[PDB]
Amino acid sequence: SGLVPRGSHMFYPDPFDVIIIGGGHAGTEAAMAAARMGQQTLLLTHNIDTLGQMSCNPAIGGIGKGHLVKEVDALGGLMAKAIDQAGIQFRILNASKGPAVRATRAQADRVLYRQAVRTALENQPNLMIFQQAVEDLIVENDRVVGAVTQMGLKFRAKAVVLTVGTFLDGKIHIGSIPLSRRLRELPLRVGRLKTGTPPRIDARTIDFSVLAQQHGDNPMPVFSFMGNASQHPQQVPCYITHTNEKTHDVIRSNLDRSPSIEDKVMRFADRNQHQIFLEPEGLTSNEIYPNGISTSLPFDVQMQIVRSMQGMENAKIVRPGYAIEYDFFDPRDLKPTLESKFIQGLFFAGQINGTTGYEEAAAQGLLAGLNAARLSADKEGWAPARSQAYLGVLVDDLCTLGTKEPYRMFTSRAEYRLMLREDNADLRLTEIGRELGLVDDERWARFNEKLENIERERQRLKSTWVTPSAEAAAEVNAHLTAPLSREASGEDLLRRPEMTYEKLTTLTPFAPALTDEQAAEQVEIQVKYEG
Amino acid sequence: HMFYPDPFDVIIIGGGHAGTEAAMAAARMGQQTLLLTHNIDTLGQMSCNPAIGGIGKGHLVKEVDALGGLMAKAIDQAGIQFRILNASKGPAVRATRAQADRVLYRQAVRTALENQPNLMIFQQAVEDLIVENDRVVGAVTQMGLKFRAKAVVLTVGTFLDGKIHIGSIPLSRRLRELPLRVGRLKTGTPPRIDARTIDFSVLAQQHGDNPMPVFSFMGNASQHPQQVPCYITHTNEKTHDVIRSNLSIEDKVMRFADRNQHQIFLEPEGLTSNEIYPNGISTSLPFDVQMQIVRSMQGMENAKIVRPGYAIEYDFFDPRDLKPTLESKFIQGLFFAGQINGTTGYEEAAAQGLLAGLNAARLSADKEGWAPARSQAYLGVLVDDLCTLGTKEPYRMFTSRAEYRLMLREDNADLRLTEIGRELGLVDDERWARFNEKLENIERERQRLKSTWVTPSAEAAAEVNAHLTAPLSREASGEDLLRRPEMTYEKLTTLTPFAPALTDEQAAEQVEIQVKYEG
Repeated sequence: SGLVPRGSHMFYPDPFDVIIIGGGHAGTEAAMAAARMGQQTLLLTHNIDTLGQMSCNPAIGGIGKGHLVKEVDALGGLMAKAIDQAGIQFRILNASKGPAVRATRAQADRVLYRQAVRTALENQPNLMIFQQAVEDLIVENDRVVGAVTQMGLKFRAKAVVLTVGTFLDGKIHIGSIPLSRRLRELPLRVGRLKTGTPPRIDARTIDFSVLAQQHGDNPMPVFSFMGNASQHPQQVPCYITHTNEKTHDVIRSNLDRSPSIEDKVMRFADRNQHQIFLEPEGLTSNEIYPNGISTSLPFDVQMQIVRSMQGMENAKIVRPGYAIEYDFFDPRDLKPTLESKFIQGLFFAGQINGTTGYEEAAAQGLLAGLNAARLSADKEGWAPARSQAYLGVLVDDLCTLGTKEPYRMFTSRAEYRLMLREDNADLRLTEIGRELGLVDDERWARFNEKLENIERERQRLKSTWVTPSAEAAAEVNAHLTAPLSREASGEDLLRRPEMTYEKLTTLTPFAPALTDEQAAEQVEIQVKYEG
Repeated sequence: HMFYPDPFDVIIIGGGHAGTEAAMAAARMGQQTLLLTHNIDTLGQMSCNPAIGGIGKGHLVKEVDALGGLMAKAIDQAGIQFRILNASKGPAVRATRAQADRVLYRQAVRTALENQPNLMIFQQAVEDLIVENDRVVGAVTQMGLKFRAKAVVLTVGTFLDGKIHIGSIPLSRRLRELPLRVGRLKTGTPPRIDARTIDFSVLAQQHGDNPMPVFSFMGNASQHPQQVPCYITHTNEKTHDVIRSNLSIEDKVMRFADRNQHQIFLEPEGLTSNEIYPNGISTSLPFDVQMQIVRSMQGMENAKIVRPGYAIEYDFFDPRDLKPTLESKFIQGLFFAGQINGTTGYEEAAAQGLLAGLNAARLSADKEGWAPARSQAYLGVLVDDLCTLGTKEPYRMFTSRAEYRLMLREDNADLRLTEIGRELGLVDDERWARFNEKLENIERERQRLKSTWVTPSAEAAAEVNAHLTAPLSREASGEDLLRRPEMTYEKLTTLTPFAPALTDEQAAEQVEIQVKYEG
């Protein structure tokens, strides 16, 4: 018979304020954002068991990236808390260089990270998670009004965040869906992205005894303003090997066979051996992610590339490497709230916009979910200012230029920032966050206790003096470049290049030190860098 | 197209429950083994409810363990409720069953595979076999990489033609061109429910036994993680109303009287999961009917679905075209185990996986296979039945036919199979050492009971005829105060004329069983 029963081809009975399509990094922050603001939120994901998935290397943070994580955290997000649970090496980069430039980086255990994300989303009041791919949007008068799933089930919403998924495209490389059509038939400008993965290596087949180790910092960094280091699981080293000329010849013999290792070899000298960090995939995994050798070269070349390297002579590949190509849409077609200029109610976040980092995606997801929730409650959207946050710089660049600011530019431009350090993201953002509905009560309480600790200690330092012949003056002068010939406050002395907060508050007139270490640090930075 | 640099003795295709035991078996026998799976992160997946064991199933798991396999050890690590069924019914019929934590179970399985000497895992989909002279000689992956082997175990994969419902590989074509007989199997999963949306306060709880059972002969209870209850709700009049109109639970209401409330067990997907598996309402049914069935039940009026129920259809593979070793009659060196043979149970798959893997490894060492006998093991029952009938024995038949089996018990799978596993290279020193120890404690204890007596004219025969059921007639050996009901081992070995009570709980538990059922 010609009977098509279309029996799941129905409206869900309950409407939402916000629907999130996709559960990558962006959809995760968007869902958690809209829901913690109290809006009824739906998270549509094709696979609940891949929530928390990292597409490339298992790490979070570094230069620029770490900044975005701190900001996501300042605004009530999840990424920093998740990596505090899943993090298996923690390092501060540029630790001797001054605050605008320092960056936190952590290796993640893939399994702990999935668990941290999944369990956080499952316990989010106002959030329903539903496992389905999206077939299409429901649009009426240039306004989104809902989403249709593959199975035919339709959901009503006032606002929709589009993230990542099957509509984008996806073509795997080694060597249809009404949503794609709908978006293509708008004046949207399509690009192509070409991500890649290295082969994953079985750890039992690597000889680590010949390779250098790299440990995390001691004491351990914490990514979240709310964490402490006792939340971290067991810590492990990464080991290091290098590309050599044999590696480069293999690559060059195979260019015929289609941030690659091959692109790096074509563009670099030979005398420049590329560093390969053998990143553990987790504590309960024998797999290694060799950071530096992504290719779309065939498996046999990959094995030759691997076996040419020190320590790797007898190594075996567990998961082959490959390249992925996806469509994205030029983000200049978005408002700075991340709303589409073509469909009202529709917000774009993450790779849909042409970005690839986890952090860049989480920052956009937070913003998009915030503004979707705001629109569902008939409020105007928030667009962070360039001067307020790296999240502001990012979104501004996307909307104006179509593209993120390169990481190469980061060091140069940090000089004219410094108010945008990782370490003050809360002082820059937790207050707006609370007005927006993004900051919960634990964070609000701790933030204000910190804000008061800094004020109180600054005031104490401005009003505590040593006179140059006080009984305590010889103790003080011993820690000076030159003995005082005049009265100095705690703040006068702390502005001295040779003085630290920790040394100051060890001295009789200025003891005791603040026990709130985050406050202490911020007291020191404000004093030194007021100049 | 490219050849892999190193050749294998054995290739296992598919990492389901069959592939898992097949890979562990060949590899622990010392053969170089490849496991090809489409996804390493789904190793240890459970396609239906999150449980292991039960009637027949638990017998099979105990046999897997006796032969040095993984399934019993994995559920000991991941099991969040343990119960003995038919505990009051005598040993042939007693079965261990455990609810499983899905995440803990996958970890236990991936982790054991990743640390198995002689095994390489490789994430790729298979494209085809390599056949020369009606002999398998290797396999081709979808990216074009070719592996060489003397024996291949086929299990599960894209070649099986899986089509999902809510209301073409060269390997497919090759197998069809053989005179192999093809069937379609439809399996079903219920909707998965959000535990935050269910009122558990109005529902009865089911807890596991105390002390806790252990699946592995090599295990202890302190290996188990945190234990939790399942909750019971019930199908009702409103429920049968709903399945009526819109016409698994739908083929079980319209095949037995509506004067019956079906118990629905709310099974936890794990300790770190808010999802609930409602055992008893699987469906090919559409989502609308899924919501009405769910919401129509005590506890569940406000319940929300996280993952919709669906059905999948698969091809198998009439196993009447297999030898009792699980070798294909049409391609030499090719073994079939698990869902390819039309079985859906995890335990049935593991059992067949172990056999297919041992026989593929044997073939690769130019040795003869082992085809287990009906009277040896439930594994032999299952294979006999697949080979002869093309289907396993229906579970409703388990209980009658046990009368004719009696030596096939959970508790004695090691007695029946560990020496055989040893000889085949499947049993390790640690297990072999303990097995012989236990075997010895059983020997001495039945010796030191055929030769420890009591006469009516004896001092402690007054404390002995006191706890006894009938009046103490003539004289007796120690093998007699247990060979009669009411009188148990724990009771008997406290009474002073017999009071070195045996230190080995397992061997003691086996002395009781051995005497009390000898006649």
